[PDB]
Amino acid sequence: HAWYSHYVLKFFLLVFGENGVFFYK
Repeated sequence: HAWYSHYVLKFFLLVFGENGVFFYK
């Protein structure tokens, strides 16, 4: 059972995604 496990994954994907999208030439 996990209802708040997607928030930590969705928020991380947004912050981790910008780290790669803002550093790939």
